[PDB]
Amino acid sequence: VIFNRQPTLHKMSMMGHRVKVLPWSTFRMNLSCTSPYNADFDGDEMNLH
DNA sequence: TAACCGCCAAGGGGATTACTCCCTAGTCTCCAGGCACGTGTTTTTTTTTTTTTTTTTTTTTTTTTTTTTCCTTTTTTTTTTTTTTTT
Repeated sequence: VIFNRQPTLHKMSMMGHRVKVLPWSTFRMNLSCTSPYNADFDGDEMNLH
């Protein structure tokens, strides 16, 4: 799947990922994604395609 | 108080006559500046293209996501039906 955070300022702000199914209603990913996505986990809404 | 007149005295130079001489009047003859005709090269006028600043027009303003609220006409003129009064 395609994983994208807005605003996309550069090439590295949307990746491809492999789906792992987890019960809870949030998106779960590795911490090292926080630097290319410029994410802060403080209410960041983010898209999957 | 000396102008003016009368009287007298003295002298100076313009008029007159004659001789001379020399400069111009007149007449050829050659030739050259004075003048009639043509025109010019600067001067002004007009176009021509650019320049330079001012003014006007137009277009622009990071992305994604989630909730309400209000409104989505309105007065103003014309028409048409209804009701009341009169003979």
